[PDB]
Amino acid sequence: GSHMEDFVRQCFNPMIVELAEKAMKEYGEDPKIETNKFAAICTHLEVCFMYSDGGSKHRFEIIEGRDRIMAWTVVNSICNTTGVEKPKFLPDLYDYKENRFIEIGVTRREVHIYYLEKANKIKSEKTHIHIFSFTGEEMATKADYTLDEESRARIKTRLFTIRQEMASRSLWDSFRQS
Ligand SMILES: [Mn+2]
Ligand SMILES: [Mn+2]
Repeated sequence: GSHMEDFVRQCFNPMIVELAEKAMKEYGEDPKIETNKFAAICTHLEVCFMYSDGGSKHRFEIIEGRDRIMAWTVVNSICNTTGVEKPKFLPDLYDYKENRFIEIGVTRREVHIYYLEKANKIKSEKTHIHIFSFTGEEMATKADYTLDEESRARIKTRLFTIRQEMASRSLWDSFRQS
């Protein structure tokens, strides 16, 4: 009977929450028990969807959201079609304009330690990394932020509004520490 859950349900649009429930249950975690992961997964989802919305109509292939096996199917097809090494871990998008997988991150710490953590998690150099924070800062690999400043700004505004909403419901600190 958690209220982080009711907040996540009133804050994100129903297809985000449906996909997040799908993705957490697929990895054996309960949205109703670990509600703060739930919130994080909706946030990651929505940020990715805004990010794909940011380019031109054919620029991005979306990997997040899909079922793990079809996600790997599309990754495989992108590899065997483009000539890019199959990433060790499932990415988030593929940039046809820039010929590279994109890994998106949303951190409640700051830019840095998350960027280094993911970069050494991947450590295969090929796939692009792009992190945002709940405080408006951002970073992509090689200072190549991929999108134009206004789309990324829209993302940051959304992230800070979510932070504000959680804080006003006093859920922000608990979300921050985990
Ligand atoms: Mn992912
Ligand atoms: Mn990601």
